Amino acid sequence: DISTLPRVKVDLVKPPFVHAHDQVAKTGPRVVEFTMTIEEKKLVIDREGTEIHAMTFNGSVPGPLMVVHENDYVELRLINPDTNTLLHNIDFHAATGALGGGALTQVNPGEETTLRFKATKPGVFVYHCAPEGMVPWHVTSGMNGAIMVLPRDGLKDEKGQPLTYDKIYYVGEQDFYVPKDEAGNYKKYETPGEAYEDAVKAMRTLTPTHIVFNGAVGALTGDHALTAAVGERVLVVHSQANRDTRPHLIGGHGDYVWATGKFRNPPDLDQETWLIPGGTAGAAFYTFRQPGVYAYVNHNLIEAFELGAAGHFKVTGEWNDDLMTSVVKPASM
Amino acid sequence: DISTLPRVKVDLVKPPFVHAHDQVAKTGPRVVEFTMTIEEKKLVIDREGTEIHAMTFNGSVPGPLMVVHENDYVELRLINPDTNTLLHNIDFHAATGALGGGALTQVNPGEETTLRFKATKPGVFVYHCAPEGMVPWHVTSGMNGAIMVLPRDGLKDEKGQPLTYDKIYYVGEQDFYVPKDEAGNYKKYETPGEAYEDAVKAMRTLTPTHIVFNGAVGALTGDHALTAAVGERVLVVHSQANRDTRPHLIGGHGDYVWATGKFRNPPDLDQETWLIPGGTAGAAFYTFRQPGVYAYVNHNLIEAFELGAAGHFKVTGEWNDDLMTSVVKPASM
Amino acid sequence: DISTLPRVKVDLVKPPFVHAHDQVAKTGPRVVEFTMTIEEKKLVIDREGTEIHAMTFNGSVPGPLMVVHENDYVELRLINPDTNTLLHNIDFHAATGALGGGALTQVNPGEETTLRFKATKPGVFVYHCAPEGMVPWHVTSGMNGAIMVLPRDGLKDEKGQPLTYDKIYYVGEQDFYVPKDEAGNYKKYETPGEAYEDAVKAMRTLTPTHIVFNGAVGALTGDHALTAAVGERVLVVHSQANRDTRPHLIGGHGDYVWATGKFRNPPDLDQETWLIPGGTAGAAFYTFRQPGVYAYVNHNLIEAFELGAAGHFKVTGEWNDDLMTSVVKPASM
Ligand SMILES: O=N[O-]
Ligand SMILES: O=N[O-]
Ligand SMILES: O=N[O-]
Ligand SMILES: [Cu+2]
Ligand SMILES: [Cu+2]
Ligand SMILES: [Cu+2]
Ligand SMILES: [Cu+2]
Ligand SMILES: [Cu+2]
Ligand SMILES: [Cu+2]
Repeated sequence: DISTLPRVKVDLVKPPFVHAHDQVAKTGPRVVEFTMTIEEKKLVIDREGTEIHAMTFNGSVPGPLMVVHENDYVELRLINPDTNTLLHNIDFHAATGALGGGALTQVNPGEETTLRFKATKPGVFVYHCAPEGMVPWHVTSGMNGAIMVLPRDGLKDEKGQPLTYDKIYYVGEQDFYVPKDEAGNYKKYETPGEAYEDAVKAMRTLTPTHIVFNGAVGALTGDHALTAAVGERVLVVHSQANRDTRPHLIGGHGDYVWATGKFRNPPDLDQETWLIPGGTAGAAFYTFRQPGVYAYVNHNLIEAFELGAAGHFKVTGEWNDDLMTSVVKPASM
Repeated sequence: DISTLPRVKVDLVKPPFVHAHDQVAKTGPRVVEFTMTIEEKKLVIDREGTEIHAMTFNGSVPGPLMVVHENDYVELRLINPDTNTLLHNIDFHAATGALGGGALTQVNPGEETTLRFKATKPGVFVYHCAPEGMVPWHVTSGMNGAIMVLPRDGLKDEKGQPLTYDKIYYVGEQDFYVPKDEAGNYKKYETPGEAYEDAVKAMRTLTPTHIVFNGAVGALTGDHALTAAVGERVLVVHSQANRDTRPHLIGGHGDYVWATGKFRNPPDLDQETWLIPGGTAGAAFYTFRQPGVYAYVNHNLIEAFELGAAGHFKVTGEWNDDLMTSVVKPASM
Repeated sequence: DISTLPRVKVDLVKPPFVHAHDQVAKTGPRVVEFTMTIEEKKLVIDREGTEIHAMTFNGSVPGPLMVVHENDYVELRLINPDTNTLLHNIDFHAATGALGGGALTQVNPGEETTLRFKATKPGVFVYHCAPEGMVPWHVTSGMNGAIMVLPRDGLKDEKGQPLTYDKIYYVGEQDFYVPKDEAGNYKKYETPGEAYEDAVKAMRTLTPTHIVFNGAVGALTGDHALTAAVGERVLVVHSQANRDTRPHLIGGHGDYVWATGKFRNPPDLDQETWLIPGGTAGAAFYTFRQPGVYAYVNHNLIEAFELGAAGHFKVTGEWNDDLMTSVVKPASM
């Protein structure tokens, strides 16, 4: 009887950051309440000034990471303000029934709805907008995120022993298909409806123009680099709603990886690179052992370094010469 | 001594349906006999009327699913009637030797052959035509299917306990490369030989024009939707002979998934989406818990909803509000 | 104290062959010393005479396979002779820190460096050149290879029992993006710098022009076919530094496969085809049971048979009619 369970209201945070939560559940099952507001907005995605009409959950690409525990109830209030122009909804891959919620959450501008579902399966899952006849257009305009359903006793390794992360980050990888003129320049539009017909043609090539983390080329670099220290245990959650990716931490590894993201499965160990299929979220656990700059990339290196799928970690601490050292520095023969 | 084993003649059925068989073997090893007739035919693949010269096993794309048990002998009679125009053969990925049978099964129009092989490995496997110098052309004209080799004691879960399906369906996913004129319209040809030179150029782009289940856009929709009831255990076998796919059941999950399709391996649990590599068959097991319409898709959503890789399940039974419910229906703020 | 460990100098061999080594370690941890010389050179990659400016470790594409044991130290001397024109470095996916070594190994023409790192994780790993701002260009010009870190007690199966190979081969799969004129002919250049600007445009299409094993179309065919005998246990190591592949042995299987190549994980059994993600090395173990010619392919069959990703095995021994036999040879109906 859902009437009698405890409730908790959670306020979401902007990716790559994740809202506060407990790894090991301290309470019994709860109704966890979230609110998202849909926001259509112009977004600049590269250094040359390319602009698109992004379609967002809560103003970000990706939308925010939600965190609950197995057998919690997720109650989402979804608001589509009358400043928007399109119909939207939400499909949770974590949910059972009604196209993941999409059939029950159709809201025109000016409408809201509240959905509840039971988180019966632990893992990281994609959520995304999926309106009938316009699914890939909404998804590839940035209208996707992820939800994590932790086991009630937290993460465990391949031998059933506890794994505990010190930091968690969320990297949402987005494939964009920006329309082009005859010469190859990107087009601009005053409204999303205006872009629709060209967008469909651009999607059919199956060749993205940009592939980005956190909504833009270089978004997770410079001062927006991810941070950690030597000895810290980091969980990196990574989603791709539409297209396969192959993450890789340059200078590191995935010590424990759930590539398809479902925690009842034992993790893969010692991965250099792993495949996250389009429509899936994965998680990798790593303990940093060396300081410095790491790159975190889709290891199609054209996708990484030419089209934008590359971020950084800045890691502090002491260098360990036993793991690696320069015996003879670059010099003349 | 093969002379002394029992024999059984099996008559194949049209996909997505599967011929009758036992899950748990009731007899010892047998010689299981199948006959396939090759058929080159015009096929209409989309709603706009696009036409190709399909190359088929038994008149369908995909060719039919064969079902045997580990350590059975498969004896296939393969007939290439003189109404066809090309040389064909068959390569079973389930078989050991002679390029999977391809080197022993070359039949010109007007010829037949009979191959026997031992099913030494349990799993779902691709079979396809593979004539020397023309392999991708035959495969991508629809000349592929699958065979399932069940363990003698049936399917089992990750803990070694029996899994029993109530219904089984076969979804053969096909990538097509239809040649185009300068403006982008699809070309028509009077014969397959006539299409050959353009077909090779269209294949080299690596960009399909259509990706379909069961041979056509919308083939598994409307009245040809797959059916089940709440509480039924369904096995979905899925093959792709040429190209990676990532199936996903919208509103559901793969409770137990053998993504690369080999049953000596434990299944992956609770998958939202899984990768079936090109040249592979996979199987997913799901117990339906909610009624309604489900979509079954390749979760590259451009491939699904723009190029044709999308089917439906119509599921009957009672809605369960504990799993999902609309708390506040879409309405004005 | 590294001062006190034994050292051994290893001389590398040309792929697909692998330098001599022990499977089960006979000594304790050692410092294993390797030398590679960088070599920029013209390479002919197809039968039509297409030419590129390859960038190589030790004169081959791929660069040679290095073999060590878990907790050995790898000491690489890397030489960039003044006959070369570009800056190069090396990133080992096996290594921890400093972008896999890349930040410590930058050598201009005329320079050398020596790096040491500890092989803390068993598996097959990619290594590749990765100079800042030019990473995909170097990688897709052929500047990648692999290293194998064997467990100290060798390979084991899914039940922890020893697996021992009789032969090992290394297949390095390379995606090339050769620039084209308006009509589709491949361009030639006098120097690598000269090709740079066109190369970047050709890479951005994400569509390779050639995909090859061992540096050329048909390189592992004819007299350069891989060899084995019925009853021999073969380990095939396969790397792709940039792009997903799906190997398959036509007429065989992967009896034990580490698709993502990390040996602390149990292998997958009985694979027909398996996915090696771009940026990864994998290994497959197979015991040959039938003689004859086998093809070893990327099972995107367009990539295999049109773009070049296809090699052969020539296997000697006696045919086994129990596994496969032609009951009725192709003949007239
Ligand atoms: O080793 N990273 O490309
Ligand atoms: O959740 N299906 O796209
Ligand atoms: O069965 N090989 O394509
Ligand atoms: Cu939307
Ligand atoms: Cu989805
Ligand atoms: Cu054929
Ligand atoms: Cu095949
Ligand atoms: Cu280089
Ligand atoms: Cu790398």
